[PDB]
Amino acid sequence: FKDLNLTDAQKQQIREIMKGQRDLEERRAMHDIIASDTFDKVKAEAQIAKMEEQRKANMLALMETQNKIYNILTPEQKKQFNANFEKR
Amino acid sequence: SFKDLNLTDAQKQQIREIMKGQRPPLEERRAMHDIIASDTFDKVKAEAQIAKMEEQRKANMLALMETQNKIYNILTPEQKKQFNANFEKR
Ligand SMILES: [Cl-]
Ligand SMILES: [Cl-]
Ligand SMILES: [Zn+2]
Ligand SMILES: [Zn+2]
Ligand SMILES: [Zn+2]
Ligand SMILES: [Zn+2]
Ligand SMILES: [Zn+2]
Ligand SMILES: [Zn+2]
Ligand SMILES: [Zn+2]
Ligand SMILES: [Zn+2]
Ligand SMILES: [Zn+2]
Ligand SMILES: [Zn+2]
Ligand SMILES: [Zn+2]
Repeated sequence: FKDLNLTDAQKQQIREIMKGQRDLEERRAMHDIIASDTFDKVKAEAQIAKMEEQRKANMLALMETQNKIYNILTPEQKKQFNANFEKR
Repeated sequence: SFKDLNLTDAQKQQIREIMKGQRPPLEERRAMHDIIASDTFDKVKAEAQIAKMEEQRKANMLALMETQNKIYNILTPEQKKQFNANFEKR
């Protein structure tokens, strides 16, 4: 989703980008927490803390990728990127 | 799937109860927007931003997990089996 009228050079600069940072026993542990007879808060706090590490890595990847995408855009395309960002 | 499990009247009430007993952060998004729309990627400020709502995320996730555990446990074994099998597929 990118209604920015992007140039051929741009699309392929973008592929280059979504390849460095285009580069699950988590959901198993949460499954075990939900499906247990009893709710173990301390065990759930530790799962949340471990999820924080992957969220960190994922958010850093997303944001770095998006920052590089932004900084190949024209002033006009940047304004449009920013407006689009306010709505999704 | 996920939410269509042939809940009985009683289960419908019991879920109603649970969900009162455990009930969009724009300021967070604004700060993501400042990091993305800058002429450089500032990792140290990005890490600060990401970490900022840790405690609120903890409370919300703990509430969510306790709520889901409580609803799992009012299910019959056939419904638990359905829910678990769907869970593996997500
Ligand atoms: Cl799982
Ligand atoms: Cl924003
Ligand atoms: Zn599972
Ligand atoms: Zn324990
Ligand atoms: Zn990098
Ligand atoms: Zn009825
Ligand atoms: Zn506010
Ligand atoms: Zn914004
Ligand atoms: Zn700002
Ligand atoms: Zn500068
Ligand atoms: Zn912390
Ligand atoms: Zn804490
Ligand atoms: Zn409680």
